[PDB]
Amino acid sequence: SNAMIAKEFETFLLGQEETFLTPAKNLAVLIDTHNADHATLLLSQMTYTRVPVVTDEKQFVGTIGLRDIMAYQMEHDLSQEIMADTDIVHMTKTDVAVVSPDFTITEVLHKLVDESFLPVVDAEGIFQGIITRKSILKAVNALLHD
Amino acid sequence: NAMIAKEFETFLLGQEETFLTPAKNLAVLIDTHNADHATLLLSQMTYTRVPVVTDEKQFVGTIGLRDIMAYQMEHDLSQEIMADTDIVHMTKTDVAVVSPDFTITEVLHKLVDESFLPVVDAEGIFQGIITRKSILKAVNALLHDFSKEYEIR
Repeated sequence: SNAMIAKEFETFLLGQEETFLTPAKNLAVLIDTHNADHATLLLSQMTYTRVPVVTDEKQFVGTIGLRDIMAYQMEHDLSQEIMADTDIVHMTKTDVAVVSPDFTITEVLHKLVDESFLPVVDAEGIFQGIITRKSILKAVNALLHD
Repeated sequence: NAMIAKEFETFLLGQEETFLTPAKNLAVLIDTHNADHATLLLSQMTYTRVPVVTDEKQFVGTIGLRDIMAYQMEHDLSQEIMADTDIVHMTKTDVAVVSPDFTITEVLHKLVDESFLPVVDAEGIFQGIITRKSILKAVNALLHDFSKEYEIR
């Protein structure tokens, strides 16, 4: 049937529903108005391959990675001097998904198919954290040892 | 009940053709590809990491743009120097892989330390990969049988 195991798998996920959030407090992000050459230097040393993009007013703009930056620099064949004069927002992936702080497990697992982590903003627009694929896979791995 | 872990593993065992993508359906890179064009090549692909093989499909490792970018920074290399630099010099060879005789419990075990799990046979030939994205596709087969939040208490 696969509907009984789907119900048992869902109930177990609600047990770790609160431990899914990676808060913005300890979470490296970027500013949408810093230059692109500088963000290439920062992303070339950070641990994660994609980071959230916020502002001074902390409005969530989107996500960005070296893939998005290098694609902009390669597709348009732009030198390093032009990159130091180009804002990050012109290559920030803004057409991404997002969930409210009162997120449901069905939205999480569904939207986590397309992006590697799920941004958690507020009802106003303030970026507050992310839900990573790694966090969900930790719960899936904890189900096999019980 | 510990019987549930058997039920869930039985389901995932029925998803082999989803989380396991064969090398035949993957874009790989030869270790002798120059690091300059590989940056163009990687920027156009949708995957963050791609496996690296020899001319005889011997699995070398995985590579991403961070590996190329951090290598240029660490070594102060110019653009022309990387038209002659092979990507093997920056390919991540310190990765965990699995044989085709993998268990579900150890695939998830390996996919908690990394997000990219290659499949290499005992000889050394690259056969396929398993990603966190691909496993989430497998468990998303249960998503249609998911109910609303306020329907469980």
